[PDB]
Amino acid sequence: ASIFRCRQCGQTISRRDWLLPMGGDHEHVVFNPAGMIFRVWCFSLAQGLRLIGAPSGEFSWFKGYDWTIALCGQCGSHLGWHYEGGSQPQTFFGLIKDRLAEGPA
Ligand SMILES: O=C1CC[C@H](n2nc3ccccc3n2)C(=O)N1
Ligand SMILES: [Zn+2]
Repeated sequence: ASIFRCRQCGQTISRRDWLLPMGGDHEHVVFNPAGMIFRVWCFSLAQGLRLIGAPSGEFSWFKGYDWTIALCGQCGSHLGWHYEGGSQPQTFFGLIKDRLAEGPA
Protein backbone atom coordinates (compact mmCIF):
# COMPACT_ATOMS: atom_id res chain seq x y z
CA ALA A 1 0.00 0.00 0.00
CA SER A 2 2.09 2.94 -1.41
CA ILE A 3 0.06 4.48 -4.37
CA PHE A 4 -3.34 6.31 -4.17
CA ARG A 5 -5.80 5.76 -7.08
CA CYS A 6 -9.30 7.24 -7.69
CA ARG A 7 -11.73 4.85 -5.86
CA GLN A 8 -14.27 5.12 -8.78
CA CYS A 9 -12.05 4.45 -11.89
CA GLY A 10 -8.46 3.60 -10.71
CA GLN A 11 -6.72 6.73 -12.15
CA THR A 12 -3.23 7.24 -10.54
CA ILE A 13 -3.52 10.32 -8.20
CA SER A 14 -0.72 10.41 -5.55
CA ARG A 15 1.78 8.48 -3.32
CA ARG A 16 2.08 7.95 0.49
CA ASP A 17 5.68 9.35 0.00
CA TRP A 18 4.02 12.70 -1.05
CA LEU A 19 1.94 13.16 2.19
CA LEU A 20 2.50 16.71 3.64
CA PRO A 21 2.08 17.41 7.42
CA MET A 22 0.38 20.90 7.18
CA GLY A 23 0.26 22.36 10.76
CA GLY A 24 1.90 19.13 12.09
CA ASP A 25 -0.67 16.64 10.60
CA HIS A 26 -1.33 15.31 7.02
CA GLU A 27 -4.99 14.62 8.11
CA HIS A 28 -7.43 17.58 8.64
CA VAL A 29 -11.15 16.92 9.47
CA VAL A 30 -13.07 19.95 8.04
CA PHE A 31 -16.71 21.04 7.30
CA ASN A 32 -17.84 23.13 4.26
CA PRO A 33 -20.65 25.77 4.41
CA ALA A 34 -23.17 23.05 3.26
CA GLY A 35 -22.28 21.17 6.52
CA MET A 36 -20.48 18.28 4.69
CA ILE A 37 -17.58 16.75 6.74
CA PHE A 38 -14.40 15.76 4.82
CA ARG A 39 -11.37 13.83 6.10
CA VAL A 40 -8.75 15.73 4.01
CA TRP A 41 -5.23 14.29 3.46
CA CYS A 42 -2.62 16.93 2.40
CA PHE A 43 -0.19 15.96 -0.44
CA SER A 44 2.76 18.05 -1.75
CA LEU A 45 2.13 16.61 -5.27
CA ALA A 46 -0.70 14.86 -7.22
CA GLN A 47 -1.36 13.81 -10.88
CA GLY A 48 -4.34 12.62 -13.03
CA LEU A 49 -6.60 15.45 -11.68
CA ARG A 50 -8.44 18.24 -13.57
CA LEU A 51 -8.51 21.63 -11.70
CA ILE A 52 -11.84 23.49 -12.40
CA GLY A 53 -12.44 27.28 -12.27
CA ALA A 54 -10.16 30.10 -10.99
CA PRO A 55 -8.74 30.09 -7.41
CA SER A 56 -10.96 31.41 -4.52
CA GLY A 57 -10.02 32.42 -0.92
CA GLU A 58 -13.67 32.17 0.38
CA PHE A 59 -14.08 29.57 3.23
CA SER A 60 -10.44 28.27 2.80
CA TRP A 61 -9.58 25.73 5.59
CA PHE A 62 -5.87 26.73 5.18
CA LYS A 63 -5.06 30.40 6.01
CA GLY A 64 -3.31 32.33 3.17
CA TYR A 65 -4.29 29.68 0.52
CA ASP A 66 -6.79 30.03 -2.37
CA TRP A 67 -8.47 26.79 -3.61
CA THR A 68 -9.52 25.25 -6.96
CA ILE A 69 -11.83 22.16 -7.15
CA ALA A 70 -9.80 19.02 -8.11
CA LEU A 71 -11.75 16.39 -10.14
CA CYS A 72 -10.45 12.98 -11.27
CA GLY A 73 -9.19 13.77 -14.83
CA GLN A 74 -10.57 10.36 -15.98
CA CYS A 75 -14.10 9.98 -14.40
CA GLY A 76 -14.82 13.55 -13.06
CA SER A 77 -15.30 12.35 -9.40
CA HIS A 78 -14.64 15.23 -6.90
CA LEU A 79 -11.36 14.13 -5.19
CA GLY A 80 -10.63 17.42 -3.32
CA TRP A 81 -8.92 20.81 -3.90
CA HIS A 82 -5.61 22.33 -5.12
CA TYR A 83 -4.32 25.14 -2.80
CA GLU A 84 -2.09 28.04 -4.04
CA GLY A 85 -1.10 31.68 -3.28
CA GLY A 86 0.40 30.76 0.15
CA SER A 87 3.94 30.35 1.62
CA GLN A 88 6.05 27.28 2.66
CA PRO A 89 4.73 25.69 0.59
CA GLN A 90 3.20 27.99 -2.12
CA THR A 91 0.90 25.11 -3.34
CA PHE A 92 -0.40 21.66 -2.16
CA PHE A 93 -3.41 19.29 -2.59
CA GLY A 94 -6.16 18.54 -0.03
CA LEU A 95 -7.68 15.19 -1.15
CA ILE A 96 -10.74 13.44 0.42
CA LYS A 97 -9.25 10.18 1.90
CA ASP A 98 -12.46 8.07 1.39
CA ARG A 99 -12.54 8.94 -2.39
CA LEU A 100 -9.04 7.35 -2.88
CA ALA A 101 -7.96 3.64 -2.88
CA GLU A 102 -4.47 2.79 -1.46
CA GLY A 103 -2.51 -0.12 -3.04
CA PRO A 104 0.86 -1.48 -4.27
CA ALA A 105 3.13 0.35 -6.81
O1 LIG B 1 -10.89 25.00 1.69
C1 LIG B 1 -12.02 24.82 1.26
C2 LIG B 1 -12.29 24.29 -0.11
C3 LIG B 1 -13.69 24.63 -0.62
C4 LIG B 1 -14.74 24.23 0.41
N1 LIG B 1 -16.08 24.59 -0.02
N2 LIG B 1 -17.03 23.69 -0.28
C5 LIG B 1 -18.12 24.41 -0.62
C6 LIG B 1 -19.42 23.99 -1.00
C7 LIG B 1 -20.32 24.97 -1.30
C8 LIG B 1 -19.98 26.34 -1.24
C9 LIG B 1 -18.73 26.76 -0.89
C10 LIG B 1 -17.78 25.76 -0.57
N3 LIG B 1 -16.49 25.85 -0.18
C11 LIG B 1 -14.43 24.85 1.75
O2 LIG B 1 -15.31 25.11 2.55
N4 LIG B 1 -13.11 25.09 2.06
ZN1 LIG C 1 -11.80 8.60 -11.27
